[PDB]
This record gives sequence, structure tokens and C-alpha cells, in this order.
Amino acid sequence: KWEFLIGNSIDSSPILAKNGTIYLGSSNKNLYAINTDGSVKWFFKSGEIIECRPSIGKDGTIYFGSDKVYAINPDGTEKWRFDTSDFTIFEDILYVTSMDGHLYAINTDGTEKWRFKTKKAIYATPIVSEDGTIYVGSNDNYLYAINPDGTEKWRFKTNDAITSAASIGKDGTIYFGSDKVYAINPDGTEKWNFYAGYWTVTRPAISEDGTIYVTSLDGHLYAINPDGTEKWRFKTGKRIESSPVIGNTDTIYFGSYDGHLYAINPDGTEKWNFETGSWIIATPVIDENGTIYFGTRNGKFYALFN
Amino acid sequence: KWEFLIPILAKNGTIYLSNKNLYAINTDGSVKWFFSGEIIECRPSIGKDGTIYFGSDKVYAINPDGTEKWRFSDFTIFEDILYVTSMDGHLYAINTDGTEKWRFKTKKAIYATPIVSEDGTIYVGSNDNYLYAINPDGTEKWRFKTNDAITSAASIGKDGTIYFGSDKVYAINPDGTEKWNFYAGYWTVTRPAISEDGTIYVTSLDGHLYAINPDGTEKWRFKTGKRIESSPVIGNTDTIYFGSYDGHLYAINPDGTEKWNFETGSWIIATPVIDENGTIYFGTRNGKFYALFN
Repeated sequence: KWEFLIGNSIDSSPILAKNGTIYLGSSNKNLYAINTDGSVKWFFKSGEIIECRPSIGKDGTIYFGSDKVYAINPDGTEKWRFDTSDFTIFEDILYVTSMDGHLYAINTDGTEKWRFKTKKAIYATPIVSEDGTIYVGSNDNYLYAINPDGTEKWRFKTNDAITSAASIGKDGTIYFGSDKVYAINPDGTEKWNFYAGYWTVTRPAISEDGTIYVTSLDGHLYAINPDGTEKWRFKTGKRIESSPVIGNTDTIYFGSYDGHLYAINPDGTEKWNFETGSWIIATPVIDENGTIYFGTRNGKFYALFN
Repeated sequence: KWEFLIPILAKNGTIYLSNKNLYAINTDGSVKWFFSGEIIECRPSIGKDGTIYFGSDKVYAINPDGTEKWRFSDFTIFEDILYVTSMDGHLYAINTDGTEKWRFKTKKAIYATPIVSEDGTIYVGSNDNYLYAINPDGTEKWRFKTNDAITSAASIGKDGTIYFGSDKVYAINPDGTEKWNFYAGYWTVTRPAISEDGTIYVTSLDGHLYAINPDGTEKWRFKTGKRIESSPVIGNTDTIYFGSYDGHLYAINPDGTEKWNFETGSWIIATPVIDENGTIYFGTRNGKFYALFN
């Protein structure tokens, strides 16, 4: 209303980064500010921020590093600051998938540019590469590469439904999971595949040095080399249902379903672990400051600083 | 209780919230909202010609502020036991202390919400195309094979018939034998809504709202020309409501005739819900909410 007189602003939505990460967008605008001395100033009531004390290993050893972990329990009025997708917008075009099996390309006004049909329902989040190619998997077991004009560049057959978004390395290699982890070349040919102990339902995280990290329902964080060989695996006692996230210092973070948070060094050794006591199912997100957030089922969220 | 973890999904298919933080009914009959310029009443239409609607039904558009959103799954709790599904393909029975009572493994990831019948039997579908009937002890009572992944919850009718959909809509007898199946012009991805009369309602990605008789025969269909990605909800007036993906809301009478329709202009994907007052809520993608009053 009164657009010709009063300005308006669209809400900030999280965007899936090609490296497999998910950036808040609004970053910490509504969450916190960084003091000159480096301290963190949370925009929440005094008695809702609790600094956690991570451990190292299981012997009870206390973690004493640069990483800081905070437990935030926002009041109902504060829930909006942090939301405890089936679409992606690219160059004024909305790419949204549908359980009807089609990938839809919608204009700003909401009209349909074109639609691409797959044989089964799609539950995966679509991603768009630099050259406009849209990558998305379907319950029909295929990963599709669709051109900007809605035509099929190619498709890659797997042995299981693709319900997670794909990741793209600097190289251009496309990484995704179904019956196993797959690395596909820009032209649609397979570079290699790796079985992470279970079918894959989360997005792979791509490091700067090229390492591909994938969490697995088998209770392990796997580190895969660019050539598809296993670098190492880190064992947890609980299934991991969400993707891992890479911190500003190359540390890899993730949490098992029971809310057990883990920080792993690139060499595969544990940096720290922390039991929140709160089940989690949502994937972690990161802001422009590298701060990582783990939202819990019970309304709270844990923020990790570096 | 379940602090580590924390609406009810009725067996008929409806989801209940419960509204004390939303509104209040005025003596004369009006409604007092707890949000001024955020609440706007809408005037429904009838058909496409242009007829305006002015019946007992009332629809309100709600655009709450970020600090007001508080005012308004993969698990179910039954008799102090947490039943939660996993993408690892298992249905888990969890104790109050968080310990595992048992786990039941299916061949593929499970994305459907589990439901528990009154006698304790758990019903849940899997991407392995089977609907599973699990006993309280974690033992398999039976399973029913379909041709596509089951990704939505099942509904149970008064006579115990279990309804769910995958490649098509299926009606299953408590003993696991198929009573009948019905193809709603597209594979099914939302749960059926069962009326008091036993009529089975289901929305379709083909743009229709289908009404199925207890015997499996089609009672009627309502076309919208727009794919429906959310389940239908039945109000206290036996009226059936639903919304197409583009946020076009519809109210259909039990006989198949349209009661009224309102173009929201806001895409909808979430399933509608109802409160203890019979008020139906439709959450939109852009953060707004539309309250329907009987």
C-alpha cells in the first residue's frame, strides 16, 4: 500500500551457498553486534543467554580454545530474530520445485516462465550454478541439470530418491547423495561415487582445499578427498540427520539428532563436543561473521563463535 | 515431560491447535483480535462470474509483526511413549528419559508422520512403498505394498479403516487387506480428511478436490485448475476448505457445490489447522494467516 509514497523492504531469506552452506542473509543484524574488544552483544534479554562449556573427548577434559558456544532461549516476542526450502531465486527468476514432480521457473509477478517435469515428486531443494544451470534431484532417482530455457542439459541416474540439495565445488564438480555420495562432472559424467555407510539425505560440505564432508545416518562424519578416497571418518554414538558446516578456521561442525554438538579439525581429530540435551533436526546455518547456529526442536538455539 | 523434544493430528485427518492468545468472541457475536491495521476482513466470492459472498462464513486476513508471530511433524506421543520416524528408515519408540524402547526398520527413508490407533497399533508409510502396521511391542502386525513412496500420514475412519495415499489412494482393513483403492488423477502426497458421514476427502496435485464414498466410489470432484499441495480441512458445518498452491482458498459444500472462494494472492503450502472454536487457519508462505469462521 502507498508504494508510490512509502518505501518497503522484503524479508531476508536464507540462501544455500554452493559450498553446501546456508547463510542467514540478515546475518546478525537482528541477532547481535561485535564489540570493539571483540566481545559479543546479544540482542536478547539478560537472562536468556548462557555460555556453554564444551568438553574434549569423553574423559571430562574441558575445552579451552577460541571457540565460544552460547545457548539462547528467546522469549516468544523474540522468536522472529531466528527461525528455529523448496525454491531458489536467481536473477529475477524463482525456481520452485513441487511434489507434482515439476521444477517451475516463475517470474517476479508470479507468472510461469516454464516448467520441467520429472517422473516422480520432488522434495529436493534446487540450486543454480554460475552459468544458470539448475541442479535438482527427484524421487525418480535422477539428478537433473536443467538449462535456463527449461530444456534438459542432462540427467544422472542413481539407485535411490534424491531428497537433498546438491553442492558445487570451485572445480565445477557437482556433489549430492542418494543411495551413495556422487561426484558428477559439469557435463553429466560420473567422476566417482562413495558410500558413506548409509544412503545420504543431506548436503555435502565443500572445503577450500577441496575436501568433501558428509555426515551419515550411520553415526559418522566422513571426510572425502577430491579423488573420491576416504580421508578419514569420525565416530559418534548417534545417527546424524543434518548436514555439517565449515567454520572460518576450517573446523567442521555438526550435531547428532540428540543435540550432541561436535567440532572436528581438518585432520579428523576432535576439537570439542557439547551435549545440549536438546534434540535437533534442522540444519545449521552461518552468518557473514562465520557464526554458526543450531536451532533446537524446543525453541532454543546454540550459536558458535570463532 | 519431553523437555528435550518440546498440535494434535486427529485420526480423521484434521489438525487441532488453543486460541486464547489470538482472539475472543464478543457478546453480540463479533470477534476481538489481539494484534489494528494488521487485521483486515475479506469478502469471499462465489464462482467466477463476480457474485459476492455474504453468508455466515467470515474470513479475516492477518499480517502479524515479527514480535507477534509467537501467537501462532515426524513424531507422535501415545501413552507416555514417543514414536518418532527417521530418514534412516526406522520408526523409533522412545522412553520419557530419552532411552530407546525399540526400533522398527523399513527398507528406505521415512518422511511420513506416524499415527497411533486407539488400540495402540502404529501406522506409518515408508519410501519403500509399504504402509506398516506396528504393534506396541515393536513387532510387525502387517504391511501393505503400494507402487510409490508413502510420504504423508494415514487417517483412520470410525470403522477402523486406514486411509493413505501413494501411487493412489488406498483404503485398508484393520487386518491389512485392501478394502479398495482410488486414483485421484495424480499420486497422493497429503493426508485424507474423513467426515462424520464417512466421506473421504482428498486434494490432488491435478487441481481437484475429490470426494470418495466409503465404498470407494467417487462422490464428486471440484476443479480449480491449480495444483493443490495441502490437505483439506472440514469445519463444524460439514463444509470442506482447502487452498491451491497460489493461495486461492475454496469452501465446498458436502454436495459438491461451491460455498465460496477467495483469491489470497499469497502462495500456500502449509496444511490448514483448526482450534477448539472451530476456527480454521491457513498459513501462507509470505507470513500471513487467514482465519475462517463458521
